[PDB]
Amino acid sequence: AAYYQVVPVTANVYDSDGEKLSYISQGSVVWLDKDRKSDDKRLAITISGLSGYMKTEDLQALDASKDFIPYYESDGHRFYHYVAQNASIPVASHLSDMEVGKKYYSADGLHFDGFKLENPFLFKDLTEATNYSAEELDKVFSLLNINNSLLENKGATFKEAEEHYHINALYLLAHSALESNWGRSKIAKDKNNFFGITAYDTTPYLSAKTFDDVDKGILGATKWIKENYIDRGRTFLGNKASGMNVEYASDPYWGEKIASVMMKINEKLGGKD
Ligand SMILES: [Ca+2]
Repeated sequence: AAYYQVVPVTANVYDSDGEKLSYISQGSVVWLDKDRKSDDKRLAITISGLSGYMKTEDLQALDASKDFIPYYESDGHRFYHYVAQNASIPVASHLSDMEVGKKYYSADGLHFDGFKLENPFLFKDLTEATNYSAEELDKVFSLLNINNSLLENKGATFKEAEEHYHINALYLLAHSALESNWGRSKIAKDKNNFFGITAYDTTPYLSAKTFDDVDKGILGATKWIKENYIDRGRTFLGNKASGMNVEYASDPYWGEKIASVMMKINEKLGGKD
């Protein structure tokens, strides 16, 4: 087979020494890499920029003529990644080299056989501030028809977090938008946790961290991201090879999804970033 799917809740990706490089989610589709040796115990695979090995125990072969395989497609305006059969995200502008309605395949969403994408928000240094003001960030709720968000009118708090912790406020808004459905998830409402931060704070079990109010949620999550990611050399969203996505999420397209939201917000607010 050319394509395999991850069977368990998560599975590790290893290097040739057997060292753990990253982990990926159930249902993720990996490509067999024909330039490296596979055996019955481990397959040489690629996923989200990462070339490594996975245990055959963790994988199921797919048939591309009947099983969903992620792909990219242009509508003539934007280029979309189908991350699931019924879910696409805009990743780039249409290029003249793209045939509209043709499915394209890529292990990193950057290199295609007939064209090359810039995904600049995916690799942007997150310690550089946004050019959007608090009031501009606050406008995006109406421009994207975001209703009943706890993050409505919190632009000033995002900008405070950016001033204090030196973490891009557009990124913070986009990350919170993706992880908590714009501060509308049950975890957002119960625990003021907009960024999917888990800890062992209140229960003997792994649970969403609790923050006291919306502002302390935004500032506390930013502090946590600074201390656990930025300060430890994960300074861009990235993918399974580099950046925050290596550790932050099993979803191999977590970084791409947040970059997509940054792209959409940036377009609606006039392209300052
Ligand atoms: Ca190694």
